[PDB]
Amino acid sequence: QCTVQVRLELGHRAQLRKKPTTEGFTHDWMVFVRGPEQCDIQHFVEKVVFWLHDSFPKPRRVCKEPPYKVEESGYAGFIMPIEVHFKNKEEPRKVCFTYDLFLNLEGNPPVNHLRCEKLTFNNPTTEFRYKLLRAGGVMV
Ligand SMILES: CC(=O)NCCCC[C@H](N)C(=O)O
Repeated sequence: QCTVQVRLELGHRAQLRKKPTTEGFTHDWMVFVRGPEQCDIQHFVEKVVFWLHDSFPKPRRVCKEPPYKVEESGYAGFIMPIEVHFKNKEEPRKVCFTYDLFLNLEGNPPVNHLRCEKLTFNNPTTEFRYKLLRAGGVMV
């Protein structure tokens, strides 16, 4: 018996483009998944999948190594499914978040937002428990 907690940070940045794109997109934005300072989530994250709006081509964006991030231009915010796939052999294999990707509108300063997620793994296998603790996971 034991439980291991690890921390994830999902976030995004958005600002007006000085010059809109050829499509006339108003904003540059960037969405990421990272660990807190001095934590290496690569130890237990196999890959992160960023499910972009259907407008963007190849909207399935995969980061298999850090940095787990996507940079694009846009005209409006949307709901971005983000899938964090674990280096786990048993369940759960992944965790899904629906990320609120919103833009700074009507001359508000740039957007720079962070969403902190705590994952609780009950009775992980030996192999996966090492990866969690190597990433800076803590037993409770
Ligand atoms: C590039 C860009 O801005 N794409 C559109 C994103 C918003 C789509 C719409 N508001 C929706 O939520 O489906």
